[PDB]
Amino acid sequence: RMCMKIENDCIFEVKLDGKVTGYACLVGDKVMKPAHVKGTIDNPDLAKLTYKKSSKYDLECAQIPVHMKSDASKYTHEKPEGHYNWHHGAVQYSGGRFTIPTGAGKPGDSGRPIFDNKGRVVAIVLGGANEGARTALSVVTWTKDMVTRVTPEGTEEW
Amino acid sequence: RMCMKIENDCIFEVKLDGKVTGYACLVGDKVMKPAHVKGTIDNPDLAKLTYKKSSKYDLECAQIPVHMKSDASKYTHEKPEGHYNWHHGAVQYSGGRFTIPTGAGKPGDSGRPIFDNKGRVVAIVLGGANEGARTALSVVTWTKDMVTRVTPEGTEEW
Repeated sequence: RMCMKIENDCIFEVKLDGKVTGYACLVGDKVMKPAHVKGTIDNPDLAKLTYKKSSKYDLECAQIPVHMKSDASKYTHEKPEGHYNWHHGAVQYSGGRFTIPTGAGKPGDSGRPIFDNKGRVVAIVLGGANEGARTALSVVTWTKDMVTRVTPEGTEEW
Repeated sequence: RMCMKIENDCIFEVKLDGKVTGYACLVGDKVMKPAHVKGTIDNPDLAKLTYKKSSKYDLECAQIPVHMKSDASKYTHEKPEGHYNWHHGAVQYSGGRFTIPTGAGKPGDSGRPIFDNKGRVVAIVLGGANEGARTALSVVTWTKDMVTRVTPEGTEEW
């Protein structure tokens, strides 16, 4: 219930020719859009921004307008081992891996946050690789200072 | 009223200047749209198609995307004399003609499908001739093989 309201305020939708292709969540002061997500953001002001691209981290960012910084979601660098939250249910972070039940991620849908139990963004999801009953997630995540994209073998950009 | 399920799955709006011009319908494998109906389909998956066109039949068609074929309506070529289901009221077929109570046919509505008493699409309305209280409809229709167009004189086109 509670974290979904944070997601509903954080998320904005990327449309290609009018068709949903992914999302660009406002995190801190960054509009975190994955680079693989085709098309343009639906918000008329987020479409005005100029984005710093990255092929390595598969990520785009820009300073959000000063109007948006109240709506943008809180982040944290803290990723303790345990239980985390996501739109398609709940996530486990263990062994340094975000992991999810098989098929809970779907093509498109990229750019969803993962939240801690306080509703703070901890990662941006890029895809996942199935391993029996569980999939690991391809994820943008970050330390104190830097992004450190995680991307296991056999992953797909769902 | 059971045909309204099939009609509501078959119909897509055709939009111009921010308003409805008429309607397009999934009939068998083809999307049907009248050629006088200006604008574009609301559905991106249809609006991106390229359409084959005839000025004689006043018709534009394309094979619908394979996933949309689950929603497409069952066509039939058979037209017994009798009642037919439709959105603005019970159509009647008599003497080879489609006819309606005057007023049911409104500006636009072109592309609305007419259904037999089995829920099979049998005609694509285009316009109507004033016949007093019992207007008769200009209609695109098909035999077993090719399409054939019905157009009584004095049709107002809509």
